[PDB]
Amino acid sequence: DNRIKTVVILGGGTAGWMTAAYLGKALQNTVKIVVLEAPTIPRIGVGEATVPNLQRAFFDYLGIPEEEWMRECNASYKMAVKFINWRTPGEGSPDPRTLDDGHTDTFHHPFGLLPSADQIPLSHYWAAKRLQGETDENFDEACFADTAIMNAKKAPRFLDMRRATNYAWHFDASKVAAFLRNFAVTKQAVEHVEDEMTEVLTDERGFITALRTKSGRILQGDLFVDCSGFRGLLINKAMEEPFIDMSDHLLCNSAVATAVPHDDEKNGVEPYTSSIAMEAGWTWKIPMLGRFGSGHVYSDHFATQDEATLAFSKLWGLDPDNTEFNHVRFRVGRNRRAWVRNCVSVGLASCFVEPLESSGIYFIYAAIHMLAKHFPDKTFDKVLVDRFNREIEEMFDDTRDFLQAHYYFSPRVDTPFWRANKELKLADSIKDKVETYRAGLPVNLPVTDEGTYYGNFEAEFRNFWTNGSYYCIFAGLGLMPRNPLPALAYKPQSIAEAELLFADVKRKGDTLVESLPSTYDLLRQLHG
Amino acid sequence: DNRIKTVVILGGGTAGWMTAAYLGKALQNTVKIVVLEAPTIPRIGVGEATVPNLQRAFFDYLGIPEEEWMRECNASYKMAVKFINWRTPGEGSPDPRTLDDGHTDTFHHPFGLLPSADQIPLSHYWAAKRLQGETDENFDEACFADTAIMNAKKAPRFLDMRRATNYAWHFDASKVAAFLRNFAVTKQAVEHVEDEMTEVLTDERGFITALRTKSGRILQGDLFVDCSGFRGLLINKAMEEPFIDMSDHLLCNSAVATAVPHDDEKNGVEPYTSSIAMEAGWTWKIPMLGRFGSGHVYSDHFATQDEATLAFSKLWGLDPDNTEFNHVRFRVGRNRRAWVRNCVSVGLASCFVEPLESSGIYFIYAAIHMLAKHFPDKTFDKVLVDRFNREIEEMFDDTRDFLQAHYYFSPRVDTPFWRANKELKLADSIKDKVETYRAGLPVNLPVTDRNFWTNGSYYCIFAGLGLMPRNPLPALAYKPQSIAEAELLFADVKRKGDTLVESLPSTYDLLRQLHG
Ligand SMILES: c1ccc2c3c([nH]c2c1)CNCC3
Ligand SMILES: c1ccc2c3c([nH]c2c1)CNCC3
Ligand SMILES: c1ccc2c3c([nH]c2c1)CNCC3
Ligand SMILES: c1ccc2c3c([nH]c2c1)CNCC3
Ligand code: NA
Ligand code: NA
Repeated sequence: DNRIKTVVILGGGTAGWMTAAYLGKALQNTVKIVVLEAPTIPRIGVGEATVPNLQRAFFDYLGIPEEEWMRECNASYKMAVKFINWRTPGEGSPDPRTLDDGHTDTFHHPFGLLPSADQIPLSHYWAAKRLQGETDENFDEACFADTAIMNAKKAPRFLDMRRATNYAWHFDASKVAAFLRNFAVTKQAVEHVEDEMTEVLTDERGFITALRTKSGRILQGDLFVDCSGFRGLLINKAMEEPFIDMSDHLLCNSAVATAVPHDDEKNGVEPYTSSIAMEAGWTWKIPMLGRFGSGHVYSDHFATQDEATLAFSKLWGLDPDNTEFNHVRFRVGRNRRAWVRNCVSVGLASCFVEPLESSGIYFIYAAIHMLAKHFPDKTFDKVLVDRFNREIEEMFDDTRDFLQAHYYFSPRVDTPFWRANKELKLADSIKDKVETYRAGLPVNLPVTDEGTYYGNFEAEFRNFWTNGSYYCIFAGLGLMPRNPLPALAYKPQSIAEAELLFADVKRKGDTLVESLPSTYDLLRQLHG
Repeated sequence: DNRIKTVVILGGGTAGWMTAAYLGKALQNTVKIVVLEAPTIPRIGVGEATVPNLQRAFFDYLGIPEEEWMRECNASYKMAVKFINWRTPGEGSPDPRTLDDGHTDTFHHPFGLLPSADQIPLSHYWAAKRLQGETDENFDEACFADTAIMNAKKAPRFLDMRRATNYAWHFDASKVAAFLRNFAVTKQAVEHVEDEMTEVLTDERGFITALRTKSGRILQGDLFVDCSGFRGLLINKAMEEPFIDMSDHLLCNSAVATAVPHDDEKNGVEPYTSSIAMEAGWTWKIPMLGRFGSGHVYSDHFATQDEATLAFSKLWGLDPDNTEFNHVRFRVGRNRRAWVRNCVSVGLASCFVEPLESSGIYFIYAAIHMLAKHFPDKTFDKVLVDRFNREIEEMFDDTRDFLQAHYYFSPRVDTPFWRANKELKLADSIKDKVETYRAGLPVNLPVTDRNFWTNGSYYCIFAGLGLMPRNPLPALAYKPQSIAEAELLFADVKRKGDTLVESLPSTYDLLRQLHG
């Protein structure tokens, strides 16, 4: 029996306790699991956003019903990221300015998949009409019924919990961590050691054999998961694996955040995450029951912490002298290798981007999914480790490129921050995709229906940012194809068939805006 | 109005008439379509095999029901390619030799999809048992109920046409061409010009402007599709686009073929294509109603045309002096670019590999599908042309790699041909996949009920030829519940196979019903 017998996970929070719970289930009680978590001072809950596959890929795999965990972490509902003021100059404001053409400066990035007609996505029929002046509708409203639902702040489910649309989740991350920690300890025999690490003990080859705690106890193991966050106490410090800084792709490096109490009854609750453009970055807004998490992501090359905190406070009309703020400086990039020897990095210790498209928890899940799939024995076959690393680096770089596109193709040039983003070099892959897009061709066309896509892990991981997402962002920001897809000029029936699709989207949106409960009401029912 | 107005297609046969029929439909009568087809000497019908998505990708787009076209080309059913004697030395024989482990030297590459347990394909559970000495079943018999159905030569559908398994088709290519030509002419307003091309007229920019015929008629056009076959009269000759020879990946370059009458009543009809290994290549067998097509594919570096013809005759006990044979020498590879200026190559004029995995017609309809989607206007946007070319080259090279795997990993070393295959260099992408396979990892895992040769297909060939992972997927060592669930899957395959061998009609009977 040459199997891993003990897995030691350094660090708790979402990364550590998601790893523990997942491997507990994946490894079917054949492996001892230890979490070594420093006890810490509970931070204000600044809110986390997610993508639709979370319930299916993670909580369902563990057999945790959606409502059970949502009730334990003040969870609310997410149908998109909504971008505000990414095209127009000015101070940060929660309220959208107006474009030169009269439109409001908002655009949505929802989760559905576009319908097609004659094997051509709805996006392309919309672009032909917009380019030809046959419509004044925005891409998001024309192509996703969810746009209308969001505009009216209606829920993604009916009150009897019948599904109306695709959605994901907002939640308090520390509450989810605490919930998973309770799950793993009581239901899965995880040992929790509440202590600090003082030593990393290694054999002649540099493989970790044990961790010493501050109390003297030695925790032996065969596989070590670094969930220590940005410090990367195992992968970067002990194992000396270099972190590739990628601030030459994404400039932001700091965040100031808080939770803001919120009059839900008065204002309603938005079923979406908002990315509010600022002078030196952007501010998230993540509605939960009674409060929203908010954080201003910024480059400290272009704004001082005091500057950013003042602008962030002004956004919400906060007293900066009488408000509880969390400040963080982040590294942007990834390790040269995510897994070295018998040390697997997961979460912040592995890689990070600003949460502009809710990447964080997905990255954690994808890594632990891939770890379970590439799980070694004590011979640590190099190919298993290499293939895992390959998946992590491709996953990360692809999302990195995608986020850069948000900044590079913003028309804003009103502050040195927004100007500086256009001095950065675009990755080859996004240059290629823009070329494809500008000729009227689809980018990363979906090959699966929506059920398969969000229901099969590999279907989404292998096609993560689809054609619809590129259209949401490019068109949202005002970047259009140079011309329509030339094939459309030869296909009058197909154009006619797309008109019916456009009309189906209108009818569904109108019906659901009329019949759906408010997000607020669905939340009140759910959380008692 | 900068639209293409006229499309001229050089060449008929399957490539030309599939192109014409497809664009007829895709372009919705907004474009004139002309086919310039040399009248030719009807060759003996040596048979073509296909892959399952022919009906969905091609005939369904045209709205032609499967039975309508099958009846018009003597079509039969294909559930796999069955490889015979690819592991054992000797002269060519239709009968399988015997392996060291007692199994017959046959293995199947069927179209079904493997079930999974705990997100791990059945293949990996099978491999774990075989590596640990817990089973002596072959991969195909353990993992595909279709293997049992094929062994009993049963049909993939019942007599009331309920589907039982995935399948594809065998047919007479000239009959399919003739059927599509009639379709395209009568139903899609395609003009058929029966004449020989004498000149290809080009402007100052190197764009084709017209073809002159031997009768004097000038055929003007805006976009030209080269379906002229291996000669590539437009893409290679007129446009001067270089052909990339890839005989340094696949050694075979010639074929001798015929049709063989067949006693269906006595023998039944096999619902599969057979690849019968020979000393200097291999021989296809493509059963149809009343005859099977057969052709010996060979490298002429290692056997003369006369050598191959004798060995091919010997396989089936033919009189080589009194049998009508067709002889073809092929180019293996692809053009440097499939589409140059206003000339799009489709079919043999674009690219070719030996029909070891029935690639031929797939290459045609994928190209025309891609042409319709990248269809240009008269400005011929460079990006449209480049993106089309990228798809053809990836499609071709990927299938090329897959075919090389069949030869590189044969254990045969009994003739200079089989020895020579191990001197060739493996492409980077196929080396990578072998590395992945050998660690027990899946290759190109299917995400569905882009990814053309999936994990199941790699196992069919690797395991079929005797190449196993170094060890089981290590994760399985931690998953006793998952192994127990896979056992139920294995039992489902036995129970399904047994039930269907008992309830299905023979292929022969289903064919009689269909063609009567
Ligand atoms: C907003 C935030 C994340 C996503 C993802 C999709 N749409 C989004 C919208 C589609 N699949 C990948 C993840
Ligand atoms: C900056 C630094 C860290 C973070 C984290 C989030 N946003 C950040 C911004 C949300 N997920 C948890 C961690
Ligand atoms: C700024 C950016 C991210 C964070 C996180 C906390 N505070 C922050 C401040 C605490 N919860 C987890 C993440
Ligand atoms: C070898 C060379 C050419 C061919 C063709 C088929 N098989 C071949 C084998 C099928 N019909 C069209 C052409
Ligand atoms: Na630049
Ligand atoms: Na000329």
